[PDB]
Amino acid sequence: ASGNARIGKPAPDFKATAVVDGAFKEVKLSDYKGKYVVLFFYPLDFTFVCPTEIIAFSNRAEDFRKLGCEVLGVSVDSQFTHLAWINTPRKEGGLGPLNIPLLADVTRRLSEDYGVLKTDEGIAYRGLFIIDGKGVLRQITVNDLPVGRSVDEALRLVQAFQYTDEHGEVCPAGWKPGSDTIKPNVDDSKEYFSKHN
Amino acid sequence: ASGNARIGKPAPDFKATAVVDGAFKEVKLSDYKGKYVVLFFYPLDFTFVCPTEIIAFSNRAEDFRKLGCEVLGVSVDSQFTHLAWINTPRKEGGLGPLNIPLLADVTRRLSEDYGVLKTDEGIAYRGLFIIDGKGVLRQITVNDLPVGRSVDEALRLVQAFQYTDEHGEVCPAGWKPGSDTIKPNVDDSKEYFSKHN
Amino acid sequence: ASGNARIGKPAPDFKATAVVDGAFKEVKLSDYKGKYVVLFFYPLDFTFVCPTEIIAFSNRAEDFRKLGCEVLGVSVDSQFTHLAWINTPRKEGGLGPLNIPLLADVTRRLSEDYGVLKTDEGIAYRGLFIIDGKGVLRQITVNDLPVGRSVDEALRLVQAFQYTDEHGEVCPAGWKPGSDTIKPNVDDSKEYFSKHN
Amino acid sequence: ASGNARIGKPAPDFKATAVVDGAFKEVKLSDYKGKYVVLFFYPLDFTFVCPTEIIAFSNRAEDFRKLGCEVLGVSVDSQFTHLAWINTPRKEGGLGPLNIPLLADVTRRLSEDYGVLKTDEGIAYRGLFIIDGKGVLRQITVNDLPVGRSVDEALRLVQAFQYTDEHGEVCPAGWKPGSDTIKPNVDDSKEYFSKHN
Amino acid sequence: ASGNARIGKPAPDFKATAVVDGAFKEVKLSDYKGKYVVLFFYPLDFTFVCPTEIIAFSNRAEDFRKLGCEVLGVSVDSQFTHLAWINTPRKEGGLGPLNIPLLADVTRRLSEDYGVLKTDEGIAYRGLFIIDGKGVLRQITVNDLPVGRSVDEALRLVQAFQYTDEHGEVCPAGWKPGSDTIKPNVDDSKEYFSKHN
Amino acid sequence: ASGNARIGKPAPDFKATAVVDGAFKEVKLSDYKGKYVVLFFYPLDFTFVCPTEIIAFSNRAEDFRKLGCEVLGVSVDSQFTHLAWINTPRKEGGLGPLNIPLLADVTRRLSEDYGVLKTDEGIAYRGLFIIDGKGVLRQITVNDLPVGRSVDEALRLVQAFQYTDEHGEVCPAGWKPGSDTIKPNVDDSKEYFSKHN
Amino acid sequence: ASGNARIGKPAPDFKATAVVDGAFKEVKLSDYKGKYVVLFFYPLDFTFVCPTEIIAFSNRAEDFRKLGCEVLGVSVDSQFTHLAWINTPRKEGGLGPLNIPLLADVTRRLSEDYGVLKTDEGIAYRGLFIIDGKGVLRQITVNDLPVGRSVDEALRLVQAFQYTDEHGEVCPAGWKPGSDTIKPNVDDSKEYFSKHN
Amino acid sequence: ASGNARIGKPAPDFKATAVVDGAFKEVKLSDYKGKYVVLFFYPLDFTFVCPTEIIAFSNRAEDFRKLGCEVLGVSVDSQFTHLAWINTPRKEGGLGPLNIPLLADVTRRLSEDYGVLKTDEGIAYRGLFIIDGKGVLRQITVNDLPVGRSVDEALRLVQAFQYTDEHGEVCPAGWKPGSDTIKPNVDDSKEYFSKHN
Amino acid sequence: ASGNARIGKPAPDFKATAVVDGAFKEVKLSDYKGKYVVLFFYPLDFTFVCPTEIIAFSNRAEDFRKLGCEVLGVSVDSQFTHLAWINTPRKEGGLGPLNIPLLADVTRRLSEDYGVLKTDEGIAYRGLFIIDGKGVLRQITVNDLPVGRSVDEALRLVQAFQYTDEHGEVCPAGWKPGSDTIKPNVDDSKEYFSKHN
Amino acid sequence: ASGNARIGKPAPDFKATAVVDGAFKEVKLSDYKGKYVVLFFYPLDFTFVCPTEIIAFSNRAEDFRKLGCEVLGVSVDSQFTHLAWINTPRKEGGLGPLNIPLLADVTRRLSEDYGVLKTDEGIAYRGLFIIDGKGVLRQITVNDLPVGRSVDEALRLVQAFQYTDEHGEVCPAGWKPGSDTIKPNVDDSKEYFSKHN
Repeated sequence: ASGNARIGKPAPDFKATAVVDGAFKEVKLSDYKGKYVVLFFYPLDFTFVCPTEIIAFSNRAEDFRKLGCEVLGVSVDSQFTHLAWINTPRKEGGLGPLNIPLLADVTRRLSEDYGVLKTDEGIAYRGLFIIDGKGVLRQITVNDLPVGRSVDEALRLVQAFQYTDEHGEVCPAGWKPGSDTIKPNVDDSKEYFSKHN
Repeated sequence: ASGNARIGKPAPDFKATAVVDGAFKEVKLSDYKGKYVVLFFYPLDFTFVCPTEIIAFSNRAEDFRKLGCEVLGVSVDSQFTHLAWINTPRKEGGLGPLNIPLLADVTRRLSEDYGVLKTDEGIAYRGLFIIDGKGVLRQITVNDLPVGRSVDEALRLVQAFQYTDEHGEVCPAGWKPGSDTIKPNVDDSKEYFSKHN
Repeated sequence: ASGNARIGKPAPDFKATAVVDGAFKEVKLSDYKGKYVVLFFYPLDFTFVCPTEIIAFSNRAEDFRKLGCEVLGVSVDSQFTHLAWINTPRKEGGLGPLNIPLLADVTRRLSEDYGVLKTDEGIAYRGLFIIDGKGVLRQITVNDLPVGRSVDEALRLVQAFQYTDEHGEVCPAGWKPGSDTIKPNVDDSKEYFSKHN
Repeated sequence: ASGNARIGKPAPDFKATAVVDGAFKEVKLSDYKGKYVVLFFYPLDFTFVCPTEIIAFSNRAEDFRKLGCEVLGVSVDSQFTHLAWINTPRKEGGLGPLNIPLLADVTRRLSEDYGVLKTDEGIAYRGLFIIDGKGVLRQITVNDLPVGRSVDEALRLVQAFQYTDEHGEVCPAGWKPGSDTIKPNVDDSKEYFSKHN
Repeated sequence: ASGNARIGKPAPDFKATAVVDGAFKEVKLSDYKGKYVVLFFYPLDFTFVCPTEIIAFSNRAEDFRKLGCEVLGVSVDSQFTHLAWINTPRKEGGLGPLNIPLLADVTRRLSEDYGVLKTDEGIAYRGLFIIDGKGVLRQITVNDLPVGRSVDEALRLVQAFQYTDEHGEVCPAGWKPGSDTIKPNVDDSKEYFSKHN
Repeated sequence: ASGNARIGKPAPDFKATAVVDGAFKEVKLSDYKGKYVVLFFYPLDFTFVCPTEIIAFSNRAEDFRKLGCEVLGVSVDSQFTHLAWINTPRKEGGLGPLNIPLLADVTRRLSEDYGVLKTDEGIAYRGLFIIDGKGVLRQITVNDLPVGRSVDEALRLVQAFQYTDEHGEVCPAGWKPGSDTIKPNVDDSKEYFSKHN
Repeated sequence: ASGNARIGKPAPDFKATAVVDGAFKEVKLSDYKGKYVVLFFYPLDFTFVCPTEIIAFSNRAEDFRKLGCEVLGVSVDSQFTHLAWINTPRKEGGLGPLNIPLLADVTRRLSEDYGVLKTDEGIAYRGLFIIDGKGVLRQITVNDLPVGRSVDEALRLVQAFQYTDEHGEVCPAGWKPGSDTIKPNVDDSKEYFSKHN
Repeated sequence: ASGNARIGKPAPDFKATAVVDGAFKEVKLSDYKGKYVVLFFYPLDFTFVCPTEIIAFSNRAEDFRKLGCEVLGVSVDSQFTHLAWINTPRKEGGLGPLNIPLLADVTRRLSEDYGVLKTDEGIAYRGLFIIDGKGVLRQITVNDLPVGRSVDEALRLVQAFQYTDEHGEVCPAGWKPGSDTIKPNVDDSKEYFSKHN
Repeated sequence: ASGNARIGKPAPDFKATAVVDGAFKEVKLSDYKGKYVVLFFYPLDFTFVCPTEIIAFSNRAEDFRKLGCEVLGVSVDSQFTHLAWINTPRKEGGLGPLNIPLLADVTRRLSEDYGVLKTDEGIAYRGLFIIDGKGVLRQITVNDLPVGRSVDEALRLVQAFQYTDEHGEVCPAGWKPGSDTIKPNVDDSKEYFSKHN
Repeated sequence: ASGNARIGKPAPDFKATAVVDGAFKEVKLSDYKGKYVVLFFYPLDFTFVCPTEIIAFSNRAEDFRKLGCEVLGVSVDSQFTHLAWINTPRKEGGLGPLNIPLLADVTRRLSEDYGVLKTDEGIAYRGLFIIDGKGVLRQITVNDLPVGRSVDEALRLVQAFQYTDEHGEVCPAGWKPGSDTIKPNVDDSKEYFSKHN
């Protein structure tokens, strides 16, 4: 309804200062050519749902990396606030040491380009975007602010997109690694349907 | 973020002819005021991922209705095609009997209003929208065509939004029934952060 | 009143996926250079006048091909629905095997370009167009939805346009093969008028 | 599809001077409320296909009148020229006495409103329009100039539209008085399909 | 007030099918380079003032031709109507054989370009235009419909414009061949003024 | 056809200071309601054709007034120049005493509104305009500068419009008082055509 | 407030037919390169203040020409009216023989370009313009109609501009040949201020 | 001709702070109803021509006041700068004591409304304006910067406009008190013309 | 000079969530009617110059409040970040307990309305604004990012504006309490200039 | 809020005649490349705050020059007014001899480009601008009219900007030469924060 995030088209380009390994660094979409990217927006540092999503993705960061997928978090806060929050203990609502980059969208350019800026408050909705290794947007998930996202579902979707890319079959509702897939033509699809009904 | 579909605003109204219990009936969003609605778009009748999503949501329709949530499926196909697909056995790639309405968006107004029309093919992307009982859009999920959605995650999200609606706490990453929630102010949030770190 | 179909001008170009001998194939107007084309739109797969028209044209298709004329059927339904309709027995309202292509106009571009889209429903009127081997539109017929067309009249019109094309005489009202024609100049036309009156 | 001519909408209003029983009289669409109207345009008085069409319709005008349908011809020529042509013997290419009104469209307003003006010559294409007793346009037929229309088919179409008007069944391809019709709903149409296949 | 007819400027180009000696022939303004042209428009074939004007000019056509002036008549009627009118005896309101071309302005371009189209009826006013041998418009005469023009006055004007062209003197009011002219400078003009007052 | 001068429509309004019987007086078109008006424009006081037309109209002014027609002359020169020219003897190229008003169009509004301003010189062409007693323009005559008009033809046209106004017959080519007219309907016109051919 | 006459900028270019020594001649601003020009407009030939201004300037024309300044008079009247007025005795309000050109601004271009047209009457105000030998406008004087200008003041201004041009001193209020001037710098102007106060 | 300054129309209103007998005071055009006003712009305080003009007008202010005319000087300088210049001795380039108001136009609205702003320096040209007791602009004088105006000519024009106001005669070139005027009609003007030639 | 910030006019209104004594509260400009406000923007929480300014104003807060002036800081960071910074010890670059409100401009509306947003970074320049008890902006100070402001000067300016508000005298360069002021009129100002020079 | 003065971008260029050492001279921004420039606007010569500001900056001009910074004053007054004010004793409210250029902004271009024109009075606000050797605007200070600026603070700011320019550390609140600066990065800034708290 706003922005440039269109499924099946080049994901909107982005460039931002990020906190990586406790220091500041530039991060560009072009750095991830050939890898999947999970780009997740959250509204505000030092709030409530947001730490739980950042910590859960960070904790699972290596599961995504094994599949060749990089997880990036972003909010409109600055890298200085991000680092203050990292340097805050998890028992006190902080992030502690982090295993994924935290990008600063201080100009709001990323949130606008991805169509997730809550304009009346100046903060990003809980938008998550899956981008494949060719740079194409494959998936858009946007939650209203009071409800966190699911790292498990994000991982399922990355796995499913990579599987369909690699084999040319399509993934049924609720597919997980090991589940049956469907050959996408009228005749061959009957192998799946005869078995599952 | 979807055409006129904006989180936190009234979801775009819709009116459509639907197949309901093997017969044709008009269905309107206003019919569901006071109830949650899961509205899911799918690209094409008589294809491959789409039946698996329609059947999965149909099979679990009652779980959503036990929560006061109605599930509605939508594609650009006509009601006559829908019915022909309902009348095709599941083993042959049909839908068989269905326990959810199947809306016909032959004018494409619904797909355009929700921002999910893949214009170059004239079909809807795999867009799912969660609308609360006040008619406000709370959640947007959109998949590229080869990967089906998760009925479980749809259910988790509806459970989560209903839980935050009633209790005024917020749901952390991965929340499900039985999970702790956070009191969204700085002092009261500490109860959650100390317990879980 | 809408669209680009103008008698005496190049017919609106079209390209569409079609069902041809039970398989999917791209069909485009340029495939027919040097042949007459009868392009007929119908509103909806799995309805009632439409199969009778499609079957009547399919059954006479060779009568057109002997004249070097190709008959093409088109609706806004997808090729998957077309195929399910072809695989439905005629006794049950299906098409059965067909001897003409059935084009899928899912984007509605063909129906818009030919001015036959019934916008408030998103379906094509019963528009039939006759295009000569030069690619020029020669005839427009458009019926409201409840009244089928006549295959006999379409064939007569093709015959008449081919005859005037080759001989430079003009075809009176009601002309069929074997009927007298008029030499369209003031002096030579008296041969017809004085004979037939 | 023609200028303001849209199937299923009110037919473009018209008012013209006509020759009626050898005298001048104004003719307007509103005169024919409660009756069907067949309005046929032709390009030029004192030419070749046109007299054969006007004569054929005039000869058969009572076959339309018995059905409550009025036939009206129209070209851009003036009523004075129409009267001259009526006063010319048919053996010399004239019309002789006529049993239908011949309208003068010297301003070209009718031709423009019905979308049949051939602009590079300033004459009407051979457009025929069937309007019902409620003034709604039901049918459009336009031929290129060298090929005359069929009075049989016009009559069949008038008969078809009146039959579906009165009985709410639909007319298959090639329908003629006495042929079977289809009840346009999924269950009741099976009567037709099983009997005819 | 409308059109492009401007005294002292190149007359608007025209190209028309005409009846010439009972046959059809293209006539273009450029055909007349080096000759004067009297182009007279009239409203309608088979009316009342029009034939008397056409016949009056046709009867006097050789008086203009002897001067190197060609007379051309034009109305919005077609060449087929013109010929029919020529083939009608003068006693019955016809033209009989004509000694001038009669141009068909069926597209109304000539009438619009000379600014004489009566828009509410689609017919030309009684406009007459004198064009010199360089193709420059010299004179505009336009009458309302009920009053015919004067061939005598049109001849006088052609003679006067040729006289001034050749001799560079100017023609007083009512000048006719044989009358005194004025040398158009202050001193030499007194030759005229002293004599006639 | 001149600026705002449209035959059949109210003549463009005008008001001007004029010389009338050697004094300055306001003249307005509304002064002549109920009377015919001949309005003639000429380019320049103290030139060559102009005095001959002014004197000729002045000399005949009573022939026009006996018909209830008022003759008005106009140029772009001021009333002081008009008066000086009236005070110049005709033997010297002056006007001498005048029997018609001479309007001063110093703003050029009259010439512009009547479409006769020769813009590259700022002077009016020899435009003459016949306006009826309803204020409706009936006739437009415009000569290039070197050739004077005919007062006899102006009088004939006034006589003819008044004759057709009062009797409802139309005036053939070259009609003068005493000449036959035509009854402008098909049947009654035969009286003239058979008498005169 | 209108036009293009701007002090310190090139005077608006002009070209006009003029009466010069009793004959017609083209006069253009570029003819006066290197000379001063006093260009004076007046409203109307054959009026009252204007002859007195024209005669005054003509009587003094040699005083200006001794200084290398050319005087030009202009009104909207034509050259024929100018000559008629020159040929009128001064005792009767005429100009008699003149020693300055009288330009005819019949298109009003000069008056519009110099911003002196009184639009409601179509005549020039009493505007006088001093142009130096480089073509730059130095002075603008405009009087309402009832009050004539002063030739002595125009002469004083020409002398003053020429003196400042040549000496680069500035001319105090009321300066005339022989009067002191001011050296326009702070230090050197004290020579003047101490002497005269 | 001056921005909004149009001869014969109400002079542009103005309101300004002014130095008046060495104190600050608001001065507005409406203060002078029923009195003539000579409003003169000059470019800059503490320059060279300007003080001679200001002083010359001040010295003659009672001369203008005995005629009911108020003189006002104006520049873009502030009232504080005006007062410093008044408090500067005349021998030093100052104004000494003054008998006329000195208006400050530091917004440049007066200079822009009177069309005398030299835009590339931000200072007024030497524009003088004569406004009559009814508020109507009668006279515009503008000098380029190096040449002062003439107080005697300003007084002459004030006298002349008051004389024509009072008596309804017009003032010939060079008119002063004691000179004859002209009765502005053709017949009474002969008294002046015969007497002075 | 800042976005909507114009000296002498009502300061741009603002409303924002702020940290006030360790808790969140809405702060609006209307809260301070009848009091002076020093509104200072800074670019980023958890950076370097910014904490020194915030602490310096916090430490001096009561000096301002004693004069009836309220000091307000603002940055684009959220109130959660502000509170985390306040809860950070000054020795680590935190703010510690603060005596002044810290406003959150997460929408950037305040920074835009005050014209201080550094667009390419999305952060506010070091803009300081002094607003009087009537809500009128009296002072704008904007620093580039590397250079902090002076609290001593802000206080001096508040005192200076308050003094001039009460006593209607004006404050020289470098005025501090106890310093002489100037009576702003020509005569009474000499008291000051003679004393101090 | 108006004009082009943007911190961190090239300062608006300027050109102007100034008084320098008692004489007139052109000054332009490009003259000061490689030097800091303090450009201060003031509203009016011969007023009250302004001289005290100009004298204070002139008295301390060598303090700035030693630092490679040039102080320039500017008001809308002309250079002749400036020189007169400079020639007025300071005891009289004059400037006396001056050690800084005073620029004349008579066209108001400088005040508009720097956005400090008080448009309703046409005079500059007390805007001061600090520009670095690269021409980049570094500081903006604008006071309402009744309060003078502080030369001490202007100098402190020049000193601060020069210091950060050369060393790349940032200047805390109130920094004066010899005060500690901050290294602008997270870790190195700790040296300052631990020392000073």
